[PDB]
Amino acid sequence: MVVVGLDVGYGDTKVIGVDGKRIIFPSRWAVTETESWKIPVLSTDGGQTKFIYGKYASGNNIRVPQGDGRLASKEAFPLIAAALWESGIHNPVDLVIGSGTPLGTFDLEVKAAKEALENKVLTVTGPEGEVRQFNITRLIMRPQGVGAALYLLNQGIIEQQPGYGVVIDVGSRTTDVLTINLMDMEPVVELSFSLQIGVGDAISALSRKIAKETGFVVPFDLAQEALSHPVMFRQKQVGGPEVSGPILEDLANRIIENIRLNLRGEVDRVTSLIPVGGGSNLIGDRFEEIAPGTLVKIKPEDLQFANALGYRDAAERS
Repeated sequence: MVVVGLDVGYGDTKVIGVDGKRIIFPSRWAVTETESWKIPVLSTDGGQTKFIYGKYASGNNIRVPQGDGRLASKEAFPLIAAALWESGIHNPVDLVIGSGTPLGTFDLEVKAAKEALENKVLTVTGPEGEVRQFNITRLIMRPQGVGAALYLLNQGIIEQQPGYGVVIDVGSRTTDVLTINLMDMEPVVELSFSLQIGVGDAISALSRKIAKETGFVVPFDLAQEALSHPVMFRQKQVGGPEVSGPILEDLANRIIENIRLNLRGEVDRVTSLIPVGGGSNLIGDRFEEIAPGTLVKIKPEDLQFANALGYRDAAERS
């Protein structure tokens, strides 16, 4: 009855709610033993266990997903609860959730997700002891990358034709490459794959470089900032584009080389190259060299949300 799009990324969790409102928050949570409920405290078991999530999850013992689209995992469950809480959708609300997961283990993760989530009543307790209840009636799933391609098609940004779309999703830990046949919008399994490299490799490389030069061990979140602009750490300015530039080009070069090897001659069928994910803000333009003239640049208002918008579209059309 209420349809929502949900995308639980390794990095960030995105929600498409009612009337096109969007939510995004960091895929992070931490258990709290406070008796308390700006900083919401939630529980899915009536207070036996409580947690804080998003930008407030702090300290030690922060929990994060093992990867993108791991909706059946223990690490994902508090984030799913938090997503539904943040949506503000309220009543026991009957939901259809449109979501997705990487193609390589699509059938396995879809089966697990349905078992974990479908026909379950989720009861979330929050501030002031308020309870919100959600009846998950149906979970509709599409491969990561297909969500984005379907959204772009619906928006008129790409068009069905002979040839392939290649969606390159640069995340923190992995790069998910989904090749789609534009004749029917179906994935080409032989040309779709997951590279174990992402922005975190650039962040680690910049951290090592800072440490080698200054002795400082910069926190991860600060090093990520230092990719785009110089930062202060222990009363010294470190990083920024002069330093991050060559490391980011190296990341791009490795992805491009691996895509070329995997696509081989089929690159000649590529008519649209579609960089998505957080990493594409940093290096997306570089992917044009795989197939000059085919680059589709997603509006910034949409890069982090493109899959979630497609997932929601697919559930609606159910």
